Amino acid sequence: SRKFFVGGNWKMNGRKKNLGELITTLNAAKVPADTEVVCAPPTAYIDFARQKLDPKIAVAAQNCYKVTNGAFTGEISPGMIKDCGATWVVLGHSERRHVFGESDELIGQKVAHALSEGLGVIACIGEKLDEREAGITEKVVFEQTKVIADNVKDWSKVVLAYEPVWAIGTGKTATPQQAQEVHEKLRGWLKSNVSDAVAQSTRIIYGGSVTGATCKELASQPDVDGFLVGGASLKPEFVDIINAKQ
Amino acid sequence: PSRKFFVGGNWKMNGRKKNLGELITTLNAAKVPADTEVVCAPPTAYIDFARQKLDPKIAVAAQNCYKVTNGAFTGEISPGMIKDCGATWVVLGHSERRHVFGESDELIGQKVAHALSEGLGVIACIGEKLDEREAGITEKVVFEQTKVIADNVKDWSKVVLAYEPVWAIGTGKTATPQQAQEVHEKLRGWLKSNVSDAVAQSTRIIYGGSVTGATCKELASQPDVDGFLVGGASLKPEFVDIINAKQ
Repeated sequence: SRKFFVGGNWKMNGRKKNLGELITTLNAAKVPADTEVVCAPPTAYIDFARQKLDPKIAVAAQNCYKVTNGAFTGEISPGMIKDCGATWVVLGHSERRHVFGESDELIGQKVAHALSEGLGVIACIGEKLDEREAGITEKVVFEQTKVIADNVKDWSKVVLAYEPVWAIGTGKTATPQQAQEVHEKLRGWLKSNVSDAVAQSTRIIYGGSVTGATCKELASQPDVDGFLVGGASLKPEFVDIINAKQ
Repeated sequence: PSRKFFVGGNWKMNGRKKNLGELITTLNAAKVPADTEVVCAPPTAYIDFARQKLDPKIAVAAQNCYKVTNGAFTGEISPGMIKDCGATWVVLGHSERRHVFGESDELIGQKVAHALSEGLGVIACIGEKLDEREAGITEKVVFEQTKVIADNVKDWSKVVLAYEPVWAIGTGKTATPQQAQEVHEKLRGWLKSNVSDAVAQSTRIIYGGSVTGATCKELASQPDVDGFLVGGASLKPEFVDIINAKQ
């Protein structure tokens, strides 16, 4: 079976003081046997985070570029991430897609480069509200994953995150059933476009709004393998989410 | 009270902890002239690391930042975060962010206002591309760019302007010292008549074109060139010579 995966995306939040406290809280928490825990601190703090965090928890970067070195001021490479002791990178997040307008082609190139360099990838997909209301969720998510799939050689270091963009700051919450329906179709796509083994072993995590209160019902869905957590990553609520499957 | 000579080294997306520690040991040994301000800009992952190993005589800058203090912008960093790591400068509006990542003038201006309001120094980059120089419209482009920046600066004492001759980077088209001078002079003239005399006489305008240990002396001798924003040469000992360009 698939190891339960819990990622905490800190986004653009925190200073050395309040993050050190957050880290002390996590260091105390007991991590269940079959649970994989990953934190993604702001880029300035990757180094700081890895030095203070217990080796039991992984560190991810929130983004990177697609070559190993070069004239791209303000960017960082997978090699730099590895160099700081991080092992994962989040690629293709909704915020890079829809705020900063990163293209599918570019996300794919980033995926292939980060994997070639030994990093794990959390690859984000999902549809916006205008597209859900038109009835084209399926078309939009599959097209996204084809572009990722076309660039993955070895699926053992890949995690797919579904982000229901249509239900973030819209005043429109997604039900557990609605998450489940999309996770099932994604797994089905992997089954018929890649292979059975890849479909059965690849973890698909839900990156929608999750709280200490909602997490239990979402984690009991058959095709939900864990979480990519936004705002709750910064509170002790995170420790409850880590224990969601018990 | 003439303008302090300003030398910035932009490391861009280069280096690991090993070869940067060595580069840092080299700089730490170098003697910095009395009237010279030295700034290094390490990749974002290494701002912290850089500040801890570098002598307090050298400033650290970030290569970029966003326009609010905290929020849902994954992969971004705020001026508050930069301050927090012991850096005092940020490079905003570099050609690479403008032309590779398509950051707009409106966005660069918003970043400039936020970074200044938070106590940071700003190196603000401007410059025209080749298609635009060949049309004869250098003046129109750089001006219109500087205007967006000026509209967002309250206090010019913490601002440095860098001219990037984009038309002569990977074009096979080197700029002469005289061609640099002619653009620096017009920019200073713009400041004089659109802001003030005091601002024009005291603001440093640095050249962000291709500079080597071999070219730096002739460029530093130009009346309206106040120093450098160095690209590739920042990673070699050639940088120490450039620091001493005015000597």
